[PDB]
Amino acid sequence: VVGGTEAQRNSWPSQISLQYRSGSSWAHTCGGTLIRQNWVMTAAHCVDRELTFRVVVGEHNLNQNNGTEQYVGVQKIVVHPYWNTDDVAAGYDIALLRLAQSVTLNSYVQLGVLPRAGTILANNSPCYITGWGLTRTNGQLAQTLQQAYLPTVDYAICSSSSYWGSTVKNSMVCAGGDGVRSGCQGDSGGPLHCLVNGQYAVHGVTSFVSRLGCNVTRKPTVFTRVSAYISWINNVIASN
Ligand SMILES: [Ca+2]
Repeated sequence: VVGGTEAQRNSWPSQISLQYRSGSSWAHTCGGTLIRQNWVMTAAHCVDRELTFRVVVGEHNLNQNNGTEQYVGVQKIVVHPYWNTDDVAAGYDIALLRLAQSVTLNSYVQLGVLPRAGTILANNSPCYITGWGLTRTNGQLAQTLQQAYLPTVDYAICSSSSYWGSTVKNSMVCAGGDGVRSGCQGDSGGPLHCLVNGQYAVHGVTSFVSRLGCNVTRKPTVFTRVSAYISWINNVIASN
């Protein structure tokens, strides 16, 4: 997250860290959202490599023991059947992960609230992006969970010429674009939390930023629109 601030330890309890095994060690690659005690929603492109992955819930500082984390392996990865690696601009950047074990819910580990199917937010709705991704374009990962206020840019404006044009589809949400705050590499897969009727719901799975950089004026961070996938999510979780 570029332009962010450190989140309080108990603010975003559905945020997870998706990590891969690197020799004898583990490294953070993406965020994700806990949606059942044994299912995590993340971006399909995060699990494109054939790596060994684990999920860390209750995580705050990637590099020190917080005393609140649970570490669990990944037993099954289900990516959307329509996901194309060579076209993130085509959409369907979403994947479900069932965990080898159910995690324990407490005030650092909670389920994310998903929107009702089809819900679209008003232009410039209040949302926060969270993650451990790069704190600058071509920078390095944050050690502590960051957050940043990222208001939505609706489909008509975000698919206009001056913003992303044709690169964005209506199965996506745009948020940000002020040139200061944004998602960045390592944030992919994580939540866009938006306040709707006094409740925060996870409306976006972070998908991509501009090839020019993370925080680029009029290139908002693009997210998979979770409310376009509610039937797919429920159908996967009911069958697996
Ligand atoms: Ca830690």
